[PDB]
Amino acid sequence: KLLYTSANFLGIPTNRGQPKIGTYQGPELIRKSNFFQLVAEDGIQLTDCGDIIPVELNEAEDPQRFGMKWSRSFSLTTLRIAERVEELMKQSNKSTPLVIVGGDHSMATGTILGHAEAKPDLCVLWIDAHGDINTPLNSASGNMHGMPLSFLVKELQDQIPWLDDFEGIKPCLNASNIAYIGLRDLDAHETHDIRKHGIAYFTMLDVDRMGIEAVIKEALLAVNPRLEKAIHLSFDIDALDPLVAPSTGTAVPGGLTLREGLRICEEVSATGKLSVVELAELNPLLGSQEDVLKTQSSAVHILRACLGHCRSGHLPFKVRNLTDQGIMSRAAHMQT
Amino acid sequence: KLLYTSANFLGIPTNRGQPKIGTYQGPELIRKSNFFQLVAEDGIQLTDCGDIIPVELNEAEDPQRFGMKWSRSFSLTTLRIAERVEELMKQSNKSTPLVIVGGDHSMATGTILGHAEAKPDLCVLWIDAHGDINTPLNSASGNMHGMPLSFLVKELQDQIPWLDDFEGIKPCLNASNIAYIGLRDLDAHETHDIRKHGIAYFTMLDVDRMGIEAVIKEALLAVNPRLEKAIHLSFDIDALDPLVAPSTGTAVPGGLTLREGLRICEEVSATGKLSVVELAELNPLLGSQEDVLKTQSSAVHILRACLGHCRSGHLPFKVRNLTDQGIMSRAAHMQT
Amino acid sequence: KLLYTSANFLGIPTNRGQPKIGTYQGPELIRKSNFFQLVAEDGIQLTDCGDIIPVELNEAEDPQRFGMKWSRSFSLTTLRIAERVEELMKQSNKSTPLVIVGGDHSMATGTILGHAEAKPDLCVLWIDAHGDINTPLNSASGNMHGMPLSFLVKELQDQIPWLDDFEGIKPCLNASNIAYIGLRDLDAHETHDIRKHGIAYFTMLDVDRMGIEAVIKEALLAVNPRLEKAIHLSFDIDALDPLVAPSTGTAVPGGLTLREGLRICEEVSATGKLSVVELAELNPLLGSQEDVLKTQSSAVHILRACLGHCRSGHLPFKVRNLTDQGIMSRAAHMQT
Ligand SMILES: NCCC[C@H](N)C(=O)O
Ligand SMILES: NCCC[C@H](N)C(=O)O
Ligand SMILES: NCCC[C@H](N)C(=O)O
Ligand SMILES: [Mn+2]
Ligand SMILES: [Mn+2]
Ligand SMILES: [Mn+2]
Ligand SMILES: [Mn+2]
Ligand SMILES: [Mn+2]
Ligand SMILES: [Mn+2]
Repeated sequence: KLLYTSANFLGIPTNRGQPKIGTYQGPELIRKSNFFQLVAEDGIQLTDCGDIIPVELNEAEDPQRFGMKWSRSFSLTTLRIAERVEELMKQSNKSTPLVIVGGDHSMATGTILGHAEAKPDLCVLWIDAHGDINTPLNSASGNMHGMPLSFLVKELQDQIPWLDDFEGIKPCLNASNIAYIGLRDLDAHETHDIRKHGIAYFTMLDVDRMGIEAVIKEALLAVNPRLEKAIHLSFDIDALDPLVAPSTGTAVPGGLTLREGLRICEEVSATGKLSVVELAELNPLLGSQEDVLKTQSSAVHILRACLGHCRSGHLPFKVRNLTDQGIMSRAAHMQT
Repeated sequence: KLLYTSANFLGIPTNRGQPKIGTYQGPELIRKSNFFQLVAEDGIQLTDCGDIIPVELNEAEDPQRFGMKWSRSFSLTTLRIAERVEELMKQSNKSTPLVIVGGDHSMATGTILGHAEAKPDLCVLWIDAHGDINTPLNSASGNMHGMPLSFLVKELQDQIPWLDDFEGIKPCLNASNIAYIGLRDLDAHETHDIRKHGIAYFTMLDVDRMGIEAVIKEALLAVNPRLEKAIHLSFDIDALDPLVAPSTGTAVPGGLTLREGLRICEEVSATGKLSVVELAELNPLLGSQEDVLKTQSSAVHILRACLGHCRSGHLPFKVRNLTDQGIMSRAAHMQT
Repeated sequence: KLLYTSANFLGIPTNRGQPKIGTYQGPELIRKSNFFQLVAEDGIQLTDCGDIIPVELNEAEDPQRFGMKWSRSFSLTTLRIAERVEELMKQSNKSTPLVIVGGDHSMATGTILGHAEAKPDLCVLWIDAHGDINTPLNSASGNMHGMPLSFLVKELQDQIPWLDDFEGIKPCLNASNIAYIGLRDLDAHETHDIRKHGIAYFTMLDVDRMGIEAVIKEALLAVNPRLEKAIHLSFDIDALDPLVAPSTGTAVPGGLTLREGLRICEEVSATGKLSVVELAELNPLLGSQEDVLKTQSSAVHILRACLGHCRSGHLPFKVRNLTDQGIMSRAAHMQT
């Protein structure tokens, strides 16, 4: 009656992937909400596996390299994340989905690396306003949260500078294993690489012309045609329109409505193949108090959908009956 | 040229159906707006029939019974409402629609009861994020605004505790006479009853997959196949997304857009069978000043649509002409 | 690779077309944004042609005439605008689109007049919540921004009072050359004239039932069947929902989403016939600081789309390569 009867929860408070302080508070924004309560009420046993501690070096230990900011903090954090995620997914080897709350999106290199160690044939559904696939020398910002996929994609490795501390970050994805939904702010070099290597992608223009139902179907067709593969769902909260998720560092107008976001998560959940979902780029230090509440609320609804919550309702585990209590009903009285 | 040339307006400031003070100010939020002016400008004669005075007992006179809060205030108020609504609909027996502004949604038991006395074969279109069909012993809150339909539905009467003061509240609806649109927060026991008794329902998931045009058509097909029946349109303002109706007590993200709400009302109005429309759960004491204005504005647009306002425009009652005023036009001058 | 490789930019700070001070700051709201930077980054050469100075007479020199407010300021401003626009379009005779930022919508009489002098067979796509086609004696407000099209439409000239200072304002449009998208607040006499003279129009009701993709196709079919005609795109920011463009003087709920607005502009741009786009009714003096930022942001996204910005990405002008820098890649290292 439930596709997933248990799940794990993990916080990853990355904040060295981008300059705005506050993504480290993402996991707590969700712990402080009613998310856990709501999940239990649907009958799912959710275990809080705690937080990963990111490695945050000082400036002297972690100077710019190839224009990257905090690259050694990134490589060390990536390996720590991957080890923990691999551990969790293998103890789990009705499957047990891992729910990850960030943290800026640079965490994805580690979560996918570790996940792929447990499930080498996985596919990735990347829900984001951005491509997050800049190679280091094409990045205008040097911000790691804009590069996480590039280190993972085999076809891109002639464009990644070699670094000794990156050796353990082994590319584990083929371009054919990734699909994007929600794109609306690609850098020119990302567009070039995505098209050159045939990465499946559905931008907001595609969502407008095709409708979200067809986009979801086509994205799943592209990377998981017969639902044979485990799914890594990487959901950047900034994929959603700023009107519903204002508290995030790189907001872009004209995004997915909450309902469109829910449909993506509902369909992914219903495949029975949801293996990891991560939710990135929440920043409770951005915007007004009401902004933060709106963002928290959207995130909670999204994560609930991923775990199988149905907007059309759920049936009670036990159906209550008046007579059992020794109470007289209207119908009964009307007989007398 | 108009489907309805006159209408009645009635306030019902119920506030004992739920804990948040302020729904009693709903009717005044609409009187203070330009609603009456706008309706007259479309050529409709709208008569303000005043307010019903709810019965509000003190705690000593109205203790909890079967976990219900303010249940005797409810039964007495229900009967007072029904008497007044029946009176209005029978003096009205181009039909004359009654527009009712609440007030929390507990008023619906009385409005439908009285309406059905005048028109026994009516159907109900219930636009709401919530089912409002909890039976008393399944209600977690004890709030009457979450139970109004259960006392009316014949099939549910073996689940309603008998109470002497409820005797005059006679179930007047079959499950086959009700259709929901907009649902997204059903309690488990509501889901059970709705499915068990075959109540037609279209949740936000249905709206997403089918589109609002198909949902409206299917809802009308389910309960009013050949437009033979009078329609009771019960519209909870919280059916609309919180972004357009923030000032309401149980807001739920991912609701109907204003345009989707307008389409429901436009199609219902155009059947020629709109007999009662009630608008529930406005609370001007919730949210910011701008929040209240947004909510007031949405409500006004909704009610105008119900009465036949057309977004594609209306023709003038008398067409003005330059010559009649003894004024020289450009065209005329250009001849000389 | 680009449909338009250069464009001109012109400010028109009209504020005598309506009573609310602040539309004169519209052009500066756009100059202060990153619009110019973003346009250059797409490879378009955009030349700032400065501002037109409106003629603003004092009350004594410009009394009401036929109920019109500031009508002589309007006629003189109209002729000044037309002269400048004609000049620009003829020096331009890959075409070079002119981008105009207002300023209240009364400027349209002049921009279209001047544009038509350069391109007599043009068509007009009018994106607006309002018809802006009231003739003077039917206008309840006397506000010129509600009348700009009436002076231009040949079929309406028997309803325009003759005024000596209006002689040079020659009607240059047939009713068959105009299509509206986005309408939701037509005055009765506008509805009469639009229907009587067969002006193509798609209201928000049409957008709801047909979808924006079909509306755009039908609007272009109506006035530019084989893409033979130059297009004058007149975009009132109030066509967009108040949730995304709050800072404007006559806001109406239930408007186009930003995405729907983008689709209109993308399709118009892609015809290769975009000759003038004007963006009207920005008022930075209305609403909160965040309101103004939202409005500025929507306007920038809209104007970028008009010039050919693609949400699905653009290719780099030069593709960067690691080796050129004498840098060692991961792929290369892995061979050694
Ligand atoms: N995660 C936001 C990424 C923004 C930009 N593409 C970058 O590379 O920084
Ligand atoms: N009207 C809101 C109802 C919320 C909940 N279903 C309840 O029974 O109270
Ligand atoms: N531009 C807003 C126009 C509003 C009204 N139709 C008028 O004629 O003033
Ligand atoms: Mn992003
Ligand atoms: Mn991202
Ligand atoms: Mn409700
Ligand atoms: Mn309700
Ligand atoms: Mn307008
Ligand atoms: Mn306008």
